[PDB]
Amino acid sequence: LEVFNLATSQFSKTLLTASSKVFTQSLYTADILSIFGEVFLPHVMQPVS
Amino acid sequence: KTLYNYYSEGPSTPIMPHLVNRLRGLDALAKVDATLSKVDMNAAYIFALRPTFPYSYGYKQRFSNRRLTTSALCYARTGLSSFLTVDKTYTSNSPLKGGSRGWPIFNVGVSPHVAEPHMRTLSPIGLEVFNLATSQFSKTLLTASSKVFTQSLYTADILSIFGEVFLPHVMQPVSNYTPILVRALLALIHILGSGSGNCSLSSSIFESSIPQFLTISHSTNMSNRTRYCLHTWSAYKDMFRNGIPPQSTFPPTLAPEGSSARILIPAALVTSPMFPWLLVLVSSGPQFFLYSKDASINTVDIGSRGRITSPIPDVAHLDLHRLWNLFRFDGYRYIDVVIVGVDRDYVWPYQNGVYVHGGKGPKGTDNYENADVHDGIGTIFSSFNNNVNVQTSDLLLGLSTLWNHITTTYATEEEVTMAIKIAAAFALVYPVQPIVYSGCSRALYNHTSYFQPSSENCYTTDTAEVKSTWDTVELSVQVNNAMVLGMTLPFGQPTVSSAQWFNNIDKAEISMFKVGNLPLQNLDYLSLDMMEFYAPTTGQLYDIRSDSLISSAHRTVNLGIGYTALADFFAYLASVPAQSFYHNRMVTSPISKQAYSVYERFIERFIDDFVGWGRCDLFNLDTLLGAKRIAGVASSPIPWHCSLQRCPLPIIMHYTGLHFGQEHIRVRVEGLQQIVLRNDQGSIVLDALGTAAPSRLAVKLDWSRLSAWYSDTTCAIPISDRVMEIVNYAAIWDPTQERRATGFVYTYFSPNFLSSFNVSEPIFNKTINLTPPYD
Repeated sequence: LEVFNLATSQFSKTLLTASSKVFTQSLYTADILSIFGEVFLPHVMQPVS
Repeated sequence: KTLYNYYSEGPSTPIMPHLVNRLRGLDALAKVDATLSKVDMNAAYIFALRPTFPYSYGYKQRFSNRRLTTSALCYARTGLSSFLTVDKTYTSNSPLKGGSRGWPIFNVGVSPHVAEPHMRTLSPIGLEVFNLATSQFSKTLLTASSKVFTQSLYTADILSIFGEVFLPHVMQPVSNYTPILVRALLALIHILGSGSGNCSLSSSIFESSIPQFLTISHSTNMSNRTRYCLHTWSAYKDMFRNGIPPQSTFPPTLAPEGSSARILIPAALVTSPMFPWLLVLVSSGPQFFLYSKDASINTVDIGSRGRITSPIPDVAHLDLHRLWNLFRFDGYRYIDVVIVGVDRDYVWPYQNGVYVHGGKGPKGTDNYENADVHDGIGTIFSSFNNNVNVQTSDLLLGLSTLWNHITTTYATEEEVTMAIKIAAAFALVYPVQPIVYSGCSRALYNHTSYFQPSSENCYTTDTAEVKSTWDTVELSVQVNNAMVLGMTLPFGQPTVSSAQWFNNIDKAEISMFKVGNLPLQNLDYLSLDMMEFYAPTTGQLYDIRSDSLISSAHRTVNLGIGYTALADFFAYLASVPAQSFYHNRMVTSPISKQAYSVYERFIERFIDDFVGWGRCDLFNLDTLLGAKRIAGVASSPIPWHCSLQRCPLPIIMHYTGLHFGQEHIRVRVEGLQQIVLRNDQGSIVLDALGTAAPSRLAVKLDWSRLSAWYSDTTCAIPISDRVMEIVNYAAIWDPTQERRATGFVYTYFSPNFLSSFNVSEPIFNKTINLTPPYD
C-alpha cells in the first residue's frame, strides 16, 4: 500500500507508513520498497494473480 | 464540422472573421482526422509533414465534338523539404545541375516579450519550503522532508536549495513552457523536412522520403554557438561565497535575459536521452549542421510527363542540407549547468576530456577546481561530434521523450496550442515564385509596352523528357544569388542573410535584420519541474491520446500551409505584386513600399485575431526593405499583375473556400462596351468590344464575381510553344496606362512539379506511376 502511495503521489512523507528498520534483513525496509517500485510497478498498480 | 462542410461554404461578408473561424475549424479537424500512432513511423512522418490536398482539374473548349477527357484526381503540395547545394569540397566554378552555390539563412532573434506564466501548485516539499519562508522556524514545519532515501530530492539540503535560489517561485509558483515547445516543433520539422518533397531550386528534383541516416558537420565560422559551464551544486554555490563575481547567474529569474542563464538538473536526469535535446532548444542555433548521409538514394528527377530518373546526373558533388541548416535561432549565449546530488568524484558521462567543476579532475583527483567553458554543444555530448553518422530515429528519441514528458507533466494544452501556432510561422520554406507572361496579340503591337512573351524564375534540370519552353533559367552565380534572395517563409518575409561552403572555405553573412523573434525559455521553471518542486499538471504517462509530437507537428505544418495560403489571398486582396518579393524589389518600382504598407495591415490583423502572439516577432518588413540587389540580373519584361501566390490554387481554395468550379464558365444581355481609339490621321485603330474587370468592392459584395473573373482571364498554359489560346481572343485594356494593352501573367509551377501531384503520397522511387491517367 505504501509502495502504491509512492507511485501515485509526490513524495512526502507522511507516505512512509509501514516500512521499518527494526528487523535486520527483513522484507520491510526501504530497499524492498525500492525493489517493488522498480521491477513490479504494474502489479502495484493492478494487483492480480 | 467536417471537410465536406467547409468545401461547400465559400467566402462571405467580412472576410477577416471568415478565414479565421475556418482556420480554427481546420486546425480542429487536423487534431482528430488521422490517428498516426497506429502506422509505421516513416509513414507517420510522411503523412504529418507532407499533406496532400486532393483536387480535380479540367478545362472546357468552345466547340467540343466527341471530346474525350479524363476526370482524375491530383494531390497538391507546397514547400521545400530540404535543400541541395554543392559539396563543401568542390573547387571547380562550373555550374552544377541543380546544386545551389549557397543557401539562405532565416535568422530568428530573441523576442523582448515574455511568455506569460500561469499558476502552478506546490509539491509537499515545496509547501514546506513555503512554510519556512513565511513562518518563523518550528518545527512542526518539517512535514515532508526525509532522509530515508539517499541522494534523493527530499532531504533538507534540497530545502535549502529551494529557499536559497528559487524564493520568488516559492512565493509565486508559475511556469510557461511555450518557447521550448516551439523550438522542439521546429527542430522536428526542420530535421525531417516539411512540404512537398522538392529539395532544390530546380523544381524538378525531389527527395523520395525521410532520410534514414544523417551526418553532423561542425563549422566555427558559420555556427551559432552557446558556451557551457558544468558545475556540481557545491562547487557552483561555493564561487559566490566571497562576493559576486562578474556574469553571475545566482539570482533568480522572472524575466529571462539572453546573456547567461543557469539550469539545475538532478543527477538521475543527466543520463536521460532528453538532456542534450534540453540543452539544445534553449541555446543558440544551429550549433552543428545536419546533412543526409547520402543524397543519391533519396533524390530523384521528375519529367514533364512524369518520368522518374532516380540517380540525378551530378549527385556525386552535392550536399543535401536539412532545413535545420537554413535556420538560425538566437537563444541563451551562456548556460551554467548545475548537477544536483553528486559527489566530488562525479564524471561527465558524455564526451571524454570534459571535467565538471567540483567533480573528478583530469589526472585522478576529486573536487576539480576549474570551471571550464566549452564553446558549442558539440564540445561536450560526443553524439554531437563532427563527422558523426546517426540514424534519425536515434536522434529523435531524445526529442520525443522530451516532448512527451513536458506535455504530460509540466505544460498545459494552451501552451502546446500557442507553440503550434507560433512554430507554424517558420515551418516551411518556399522557392522564389516563378511567373510567365502570355504577351500581346499582333493586332495590339503598337498599343503595348510588353509585347513579347516572357517568364521569370522558371528553372528545371531534367533532360530525359521534353523541357517546358517557359523554363528558360540557367543557373549562373548572380542568378543563383538572386533566386536564393527571393525565397520566402509562410507570411512572405524573405532573408538577406546567407551562407556558402565552397572549395574549403565556409562563410556566412548575417544581416542585423531578422525575419522574426522567439521568446526565451525561463530555465528556473525547467529546474523546478525537474526537481519535482511543483505538482505535475497531469498524472498520465503517455501523450499518445493527447498532444503527441507527431500530431503536434502535423498541426503545425497544416497551420503553416494555411498561413501561406491566407497570405497569398491577402496579397491578392491587397494587390501586392509578385515582383515586390524578388531580389530587386527595392530598386524596381515604388509600388513595393505601398504594397508592403497595405499587406502588413492584413497580416497583423490576422495574427492578432488568430495567433494572439505579438505581431513583429512573426512578421515585419525589415528584411523586405533591406533588400540586397547584388550585381546584375535584369528583370524580365513582365507587367506587375499577379499576386504573391506561393501555393497552387487548390490549396488556397481549401483554406479560403474560394470556388472555381466549371459552373462559373459562360457558355451562352448587354453589359459590354465598345472601346474606340483613333490616331492623328483621324483613323480608328482599335474599334473593339470589351468588358470591365470587377472592382474589389464588387467582389466584397459578391464573391462569385471573383470566380467569374478567374474563368474569364485564365488559359491552360502550353508546354512547347509560347502562344496561348487566350492571346488570340483577349487582352488587358488599361486606359490609365500610357500604352493601354497588356497580356496575362499566370504564376507558373512547372509540369515536372505538377507530376509529383499525381500520387497520394510524396514517394517517388521506381514503381510510382506519375504519368497522366488515361493519357
